[PDB]
Amino acid sequence: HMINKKSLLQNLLSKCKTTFQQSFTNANITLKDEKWLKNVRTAYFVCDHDGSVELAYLPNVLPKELVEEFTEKFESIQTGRKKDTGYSGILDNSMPFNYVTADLSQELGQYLSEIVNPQINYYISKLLTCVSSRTINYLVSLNDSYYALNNCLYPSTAFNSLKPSNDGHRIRKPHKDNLDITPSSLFYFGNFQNTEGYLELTDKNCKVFVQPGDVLFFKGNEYKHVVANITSGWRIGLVYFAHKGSKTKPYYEDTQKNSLKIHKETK
DNA sequence: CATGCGCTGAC
DNA sequence: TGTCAGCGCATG
Ligand SMILES: O=C(O)CCC(=O)C(=O)O
Ligand SMILES: [Mn+2]
Repeated sequence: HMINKKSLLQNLLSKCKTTFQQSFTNANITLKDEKWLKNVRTAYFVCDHDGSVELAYLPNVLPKELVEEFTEKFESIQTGRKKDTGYSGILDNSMPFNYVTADLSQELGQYLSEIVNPQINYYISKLLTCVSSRTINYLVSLNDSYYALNNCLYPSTAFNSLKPSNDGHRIRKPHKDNLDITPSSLFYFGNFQNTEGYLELTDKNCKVFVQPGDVLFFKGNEYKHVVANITSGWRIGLVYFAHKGSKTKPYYEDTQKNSLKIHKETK
């Protein structure tokens, strides 16, 4: 009727250590209803009474060369972009169907889908096979086309470019991601200080200090969250997520406006 | 740079 | 016969 924290953490760390081939020191774990650590600089897990992981933070899982390489390219592409966000894969937003994102054909989407996602997906696989099996079991039940389009288990990738003193960015405003049917997987890039650009869970009073190469697995639909400002550097991050629509709404294999016309005549 | 089409939880 | 801001995406 109640899981003991000591044993569960021993198991999660054991599986993580063998899969990621690195030891996570000073790891901690807390039930979702309990008091959460105010500051997380090390491996961290939260869960419900049943023991399913609703949050997992693994520091520095990505290899240095990989993080550095993707950072230089991201910043290069983003310089030639206006908006501070981008999306690859599919989106159902504001439509009763899943559509291919506009960025996919652009330089950013091409980079994410063809180069980045295939490599990151392996680390997403490492991650889910450790902390949450139900998530990966669910993701593979989706349409074959999504996996092909985004070259990932997640149908959708969000690209967030946060420069200093930008308070207008959607990640700077406390929110839940309410269309999420599963916990998202987050990866960080760029360069910023470890006292800044942290992810704060507002209602849990918990600050996760995230750094390039770190991974964060958590439910955005349940736990309200916000990202702190940076005074220097450049904070770039990738969010792999799945909207409810991906399972429910139909898919016309085209962009938003085109998929809409097709939707009408489909009747 | 404001408006139209369109969805949806949070209130 | 509830309102509305907001991981889209244009058009002028
Ligand atoms: O950047 C982060 O750490 C969180 C971003 C996020 O929650 C989002 O993109 O909706
Ligand atoms: Mn979010």
